[PDB]
Amino acid sequence: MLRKDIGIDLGTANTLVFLRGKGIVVNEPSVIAIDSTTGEILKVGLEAKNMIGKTPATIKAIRPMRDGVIADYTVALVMLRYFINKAKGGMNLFKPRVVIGVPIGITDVERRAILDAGLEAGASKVFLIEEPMAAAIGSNLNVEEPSGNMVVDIGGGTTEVAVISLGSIVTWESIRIAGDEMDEAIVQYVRETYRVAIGERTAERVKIEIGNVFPSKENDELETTVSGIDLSTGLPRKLTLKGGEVREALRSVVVAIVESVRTTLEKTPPELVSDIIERGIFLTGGGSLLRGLDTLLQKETGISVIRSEEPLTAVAKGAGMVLDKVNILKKLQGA
Ligand SMILES: Nc1ncnc2c1ncn2[C@@H]1O[C@H](COP(=O)(O)OP(=O)(O)NP(=O)(O)O)[C@@H](O)[C@H]1O
Ligand SMILES: [Mg+2]
Repeated sequence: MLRKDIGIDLGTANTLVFLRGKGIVVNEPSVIAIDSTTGEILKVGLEAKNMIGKTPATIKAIRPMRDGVIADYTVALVMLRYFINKAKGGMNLFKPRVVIGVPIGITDVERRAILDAGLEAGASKVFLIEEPMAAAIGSNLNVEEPSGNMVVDIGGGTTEVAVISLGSIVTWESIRIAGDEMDEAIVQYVRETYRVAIGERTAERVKIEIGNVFPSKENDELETTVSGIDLSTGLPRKLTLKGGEVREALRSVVVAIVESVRTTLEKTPPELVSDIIERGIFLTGGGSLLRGLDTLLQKETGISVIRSEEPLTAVAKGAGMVLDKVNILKKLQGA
């Protein structure tokens, strides 16, 4: 169409862009690298992420999104626009309709922020959409139906657990503890235990290469190495971390995630629980990819837990699909 329909997943880690009629057309890190002095945009997306932690003092790589919402406005807006444009296929004649996914536990203020940043980013109409709602839609689960559907979305910034029914959220919990809060634990684990400082990115790699949360032979045998600075000798050092240590280091966070899942269920009308029980808890979100998280989750709850088919792209998909799911689009907040 002359007016492209965009579903935007503006996350703190990755920003996915869905385009009605063609699938996923933008899929890159929510990072912006500028010139620390002039204020010029150098690169955005993957090229800017690779910059993080390896930049001079004359460059500032910024993660404008923090904890699901806009941490640095004008920066977020500038990023939101690039990604939107890169998607639009190039300046169209008519401003697109945008559905940007947001976390459930967002204040009225953090809300208008994204609504205003969606308009300044060049959009005709902007709707907001709870992330786990889109996540569910973006997986073809019938959210319009009157039957419980529990979703556990663990992104880079926030962990949202939602119980969905009749096109809307019945109960939920949203902690600001997820993917990024995990990297740090790992980073701080190496610092505090091996007295060696590593980078936010080597940690992410560790989180991704051997991140697990359930004790098993396969897992315990896992190993990768980290190269940083030995804070005891100020000498570049390279040490080896085993899966058992990472699991243990991610514990504190893994527990918060689990606690909020428990809490949520505890306050869900029994009729839904009866459903969720036979149906299963849905696990999605980049940060939910930890090894054995479903097993662990399924254990603590006692309910089958099912990993999504495509977690990284489940919100972008939904946010865009909710456009042709008009019975649900009516209940969203717009601008
Ligand atoms: N294989 C993996 N194992 C564990 N964690 C991973 C893995 N792959 C990616 N991640 C992490 O997941 C986070 C991003 O998850 P993602 O679903 O893209 O969320 P987000 O949209 O960026 N943020 P949010 O606003 O919380 O939805 C980053 O912290 C990644 O390090
Ligand atoms: Mg997500």
